[PDB]
Amino acid sequence: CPIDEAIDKKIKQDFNSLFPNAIKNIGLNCWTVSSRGKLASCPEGTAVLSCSCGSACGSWDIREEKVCHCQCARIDWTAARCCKLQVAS
Amino acid sequence: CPIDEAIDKKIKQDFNSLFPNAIKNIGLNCWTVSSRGKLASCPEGTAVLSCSCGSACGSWDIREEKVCHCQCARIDWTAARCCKLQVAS
Amino acid sequence: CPIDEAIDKKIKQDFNSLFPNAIKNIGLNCWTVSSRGKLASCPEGTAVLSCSCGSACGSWDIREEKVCHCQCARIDWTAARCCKLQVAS
Ligand SMILES: [Cl-]
Ligand SMILES: [Cl-]
Ligand SMILES: [Cl-]
Ligand SMILES: [Cl-]
Ligand SMILES: [Cl-]
Ligand SMILES: [Cl-]
Ligand SMILES: [Cl-]
Ligand SMILES: [Cl-]
Ligand SMILES: [Cl-]
Ligand SMILES: [Cl-]
Ligand SMILES: [Cl-]
Repeated sequence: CPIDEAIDKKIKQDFNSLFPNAIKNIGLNCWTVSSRGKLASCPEGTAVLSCSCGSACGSWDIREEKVCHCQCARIDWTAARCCKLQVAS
Repeated sequence: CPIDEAIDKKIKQDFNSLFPNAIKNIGLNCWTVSSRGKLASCPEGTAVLSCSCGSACGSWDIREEKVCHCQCARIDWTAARCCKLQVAS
Repeated sequence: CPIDEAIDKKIKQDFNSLFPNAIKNIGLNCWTVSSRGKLASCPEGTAVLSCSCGSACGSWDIREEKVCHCQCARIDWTAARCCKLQVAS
C-alpha cells in the first residue's frame, strides 16, 4: 500500500512533534466541593483526592472515587477535594 | 469526500494506536510542605491535593487553591500535599 | 507539494480534535493499600496522597514518597492512599 504507507509515515512524523508539545501543556485542576451533612460529591469528570469533615471528625471514607462520606454521628459538613486533568493548561 | 474520509480514518487509527505510548511518560509527582502553625502553602506550579493537621484535627480548608488551613484551636503544625504533572526523563 | 501540504493540514486539524477528546478519557485513579503493622507502600508508577493508621493512631509520615509509616507504638494496620493517571475508555 505505497500511498497508505507514505501517508502513514507522514502522520507518524507529525504526531512525533504534536504529542510532546500538547502533553507538556496538560495541567491539573483541583477544587473543593463542600456540603452540609455527611456526604460531599465530586463532579462527573473528576476524582476524589481527599476529604475533610467538620466538628474535627477524623473518620471518613471515599465511595467509588466520587463521594466523601464523613462517618461521625454528629457531622455538620463534609468536603471533597476533586481533581481532573485540564488540556492546554 | 471519499479520499478525505479514508485519510481521516487513517489519522484516527494511527492516533488511537500511538496515543498510549505517547502519554506513558506523564505522571503525578507529589511532595509535602509542612509548617509550624495553622497554614502550609504549596509552591507556584503545583496543586493542593490534600491537607493534614497536627494533633487530632480532621477539619481543614484550602485558601485560594494554594494554602492548607487547619481549623481546630491550637494546632501545632500543618502539612499540604502538593502535586504536579511531570513528563519523562 | 500541494497534496503533502493538504494532508499535513488535515493531520494537524484532526490532531486538535482528537487530542482533547483523548485526554477526557484519562482520570486520576486512586486506591488504598492496607498492610498489617506500621508500613504500607504504594506501588511503582503511583504517588502517595496520604496515610491512615486506624482509630487508634493519627501520627504518620511518608518515606521516600512511597511508604506510609504510622508512628504510634501499637499499630494493627497501616493504609496508604495511592494515585496514578489511568485511561478509561
Ligand atoms: Cl497545547
Ligand atoms: Cl474509592
Ligand atoms: Cl503561563
Ligand atoms: Cl509524547
Ligand atoms: Cl512559590
Ligand atoms: Cl493564607
Ligand atoms: Cl508539510
Ligand atoms: Cl522501621
Ligand atoms: Cl511526610
Ligand atoms: Cl480504556
Ligand atoms: Cl475504545
